[PDB]
Amino acid sequence: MGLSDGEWQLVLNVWGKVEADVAGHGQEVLIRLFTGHPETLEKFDKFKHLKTEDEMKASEDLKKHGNTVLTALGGILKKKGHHEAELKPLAQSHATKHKIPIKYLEFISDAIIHVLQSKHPGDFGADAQGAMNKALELFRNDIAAKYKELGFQG
Ligand code: HEM
Repeated sequence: MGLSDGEWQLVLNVWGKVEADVAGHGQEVLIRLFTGHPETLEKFDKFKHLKTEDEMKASEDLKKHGNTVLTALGGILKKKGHHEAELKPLAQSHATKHKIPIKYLEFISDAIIHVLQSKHPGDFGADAQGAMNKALELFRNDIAAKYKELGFQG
């Protein structure tokens, strides 16, 4: 499940593109998640009512939350397989009040690979897509281990 140094280099390289506009990337990721998987939308009190891509873009809160999501994920990814320190608070909040199924983690991960493909193809070739998919599977897997401790499944 671990990533090779090469795979980590592929991940960090593309994250460099996200670094320039974390909020804007986060916005596009959530929009991709919400449009492809509308049931995910139901887990956000604030966004449950945004029916359209224009409405989602018009939401300042959605963009700000997008920033929040990718800022955290950025933290995890730059730690490269020594990341459980930032995972605990993430697992804790996605498995208690919220209750976010692992499969929704998969979906946002797909949304992430999709946005990076579209926006940064020259920095996201096959191996890099492979490596990011791995980094993100590792992340879900680790969170899912913490979900059990937190007593979450359903
Ligand atoms: C890479 C995946 C994700 C990351 C890094 C992430 C990160 C975060 C962070 C940092 C917060 C705010 C503080 C906290 O609660 O820990 C948060 C809150 C939240 N997360 Fe996530 N999240 C991810 C995936 C998801 C998904 C897929 C969903 C639901 C479909 C979700 C649902 C929520 C909700 C509903 C909140 C509170 C929203 C609010 O009050 O605005 N998260 N998440």
